[PDB]
Amino acid sequence: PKLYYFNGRGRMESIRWLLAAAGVEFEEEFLETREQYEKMQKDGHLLFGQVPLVEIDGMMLTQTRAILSYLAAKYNLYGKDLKERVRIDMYADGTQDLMMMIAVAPFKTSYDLILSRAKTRYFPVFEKILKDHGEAFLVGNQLSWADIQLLEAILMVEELSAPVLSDFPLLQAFKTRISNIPTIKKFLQPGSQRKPPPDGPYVEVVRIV
Amino acid sequence: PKLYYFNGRGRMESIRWLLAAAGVEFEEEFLETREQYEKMQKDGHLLFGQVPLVEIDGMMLTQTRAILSYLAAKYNLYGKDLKERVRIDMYADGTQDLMMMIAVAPFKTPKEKEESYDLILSRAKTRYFPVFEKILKDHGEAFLVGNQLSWADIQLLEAILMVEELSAPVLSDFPLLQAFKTRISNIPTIKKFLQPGSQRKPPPDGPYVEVVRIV
Repeated sequence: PKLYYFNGRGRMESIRWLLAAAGVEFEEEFLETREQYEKMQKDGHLLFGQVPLVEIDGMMLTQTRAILSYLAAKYNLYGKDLKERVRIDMYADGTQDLMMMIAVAPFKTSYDLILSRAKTRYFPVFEKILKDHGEAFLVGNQLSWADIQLLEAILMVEELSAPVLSDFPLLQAFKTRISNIPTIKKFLQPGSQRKPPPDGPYVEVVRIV
Repeated sequence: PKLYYFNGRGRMESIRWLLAAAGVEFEEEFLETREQYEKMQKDGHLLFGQVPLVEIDGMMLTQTRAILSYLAAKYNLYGKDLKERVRIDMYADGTQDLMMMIAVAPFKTPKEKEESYDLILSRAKTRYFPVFEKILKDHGEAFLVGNQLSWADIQLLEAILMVEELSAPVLSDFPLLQAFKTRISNIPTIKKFLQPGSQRKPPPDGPYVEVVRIV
């Protein structure tokens, strides 16, 4: 893999996460300023003219959720059956939603709502999905790319309001046991590919391209 | 299947299309007003509390893109290999983008409305079509991915008509795509679904906006 995107989280972060959890080493190449983008464009790399771009298996993939489902299947993180995979995809969607609210929030002049939506909407669902089947994992007793989604979502909400999650026991226990999976652990250790929350001129590298 | 959603296009339209093209008969049940939604919610049907809802194979599937990929793979419209599938999925996402610009444009106020439509046109005429034109040119072929009807073809068509309704010319400058329209509109299942007494649903008007602001 060779990921192309900014030196920030955005739309790639969930991909880095999925790679990392797969135990797959990747290289990046940051879009710093304006000219870089216009070059990739006109060298025929960016399909519909927009990043992410992820060079992998000789192909230059380019639309976000497209790439996730290639990865998540290549490296066996989508279930066995369509019924398992649809549960994954469903979960993966909600989280995906939640995060993207956060990811886009810095560009405004919402956070208190994302909190209402996490505390009241998303977490309670995941909490009883874990409760109702007890199990260590979300779908079918195996590490699925949905678990990798939920965790990333948890810490992403946690970064805005750390308490947040106490009320959800099974989830606290989830966070622990999944953070302690070799690949996830290594990806969370201080000197990592993992990227920060959006700050200042992340927002303005991105407005300048 | 039993689709739940409004009596309008929105997020379900692309699902009805995919069902239709599969040669699969479906039943609907329209969300008319406020109370109906709050009932489905608290009877434990809506996972993260939001429609679409599509009852199928004994399961109550509920998040858009999650249902499309169940359908599109059950009824063999995703490729044979991951490399085909990802070409589908990549194409599926662009169209998906284009349409959802249109689908959400009615809920704005007027300057935004025009400024968005005229842009959707720029984006269709200058970004998405020219890409799909040469994908057809370069490989000549009748179909988008691997000489078979894939759910991407079903996506491109729906997108074409959807852009066409705003500005019918639009597409002259894309020969191969015109021909694309003709041949795919003439596939038995697509043909039937386009005949005037159909499940297919109209563009957003006023009312649709209103029912949807009132649930």
